[PDB]
Amino acid sequence: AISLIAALAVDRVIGDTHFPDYEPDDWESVFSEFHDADAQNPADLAWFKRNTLDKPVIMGRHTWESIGRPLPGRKNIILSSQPGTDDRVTWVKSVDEAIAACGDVPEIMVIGGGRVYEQFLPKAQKLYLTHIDAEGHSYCFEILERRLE
Ligand SMILES: NC(=O)c1ccc[n+]([C@@H]2O[C@H](COP(=O)([O-])OP(=O)(O)OC[C@H]3O[C@@H](n4cnc5c(N)ncnc54)[C@H](OP(=O)(O)O)[C@@H]3O)[C@@H](O)[C@H]2O)c1
Ligand SMILES: [Cl-]
Repeated sequence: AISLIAALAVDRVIGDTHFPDYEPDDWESVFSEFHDADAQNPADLAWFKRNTLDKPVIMGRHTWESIGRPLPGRKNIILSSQPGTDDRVTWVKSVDEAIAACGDVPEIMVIGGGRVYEQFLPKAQKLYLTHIDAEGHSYCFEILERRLE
């Protein structure tokens, strides 16, 4: 199913480019790991790497341009209305085409940005979240699963 992964600050002001406001009543916390706040804490990246391991990643063009090189050993799927500008990754012109390009896999990872997260959140089954404190440090990694009726 579809999963989102994101890093969220505690007192965030949510506009269009941000991870959406999600309804806590609709999400079950299934894993929570708290840790010491450390500057440039290396575990932040390791968390992303572990959780995206060997899964297709979908991202919007802005996010693609902020990263700039393909995440290795992952099909990298970039959403853009325009023809692609990097032959190392897969380019698609709609959400449906992005899902289609992933094939039959156990899990699809959406890695941002705000416009892309907003379109995929309503179809998502899991969230992988890094919670960030008032001076920009992670303090907790969390996995949530969507609550079904
Ligand atoms: N909290 C987190 O962990 C996290 C993670 C990653 C990124 N981010 C933030 O997200 C920011 C980017 O957010 P963003 O909203 O500006 O951009 P974004 O979602 O990365 O990219 C938006 C671009 O993707 C393409 N796109 C999106 N939906 C589409 C659709 N349905 N059909 C076709 N193309 C589509 C469009 O590209 P064209 O203009 O080419 O048509 C659009 O301009 C970054 O600056 C970063 O700071 C946060
Ligand atoms: Cl939600």
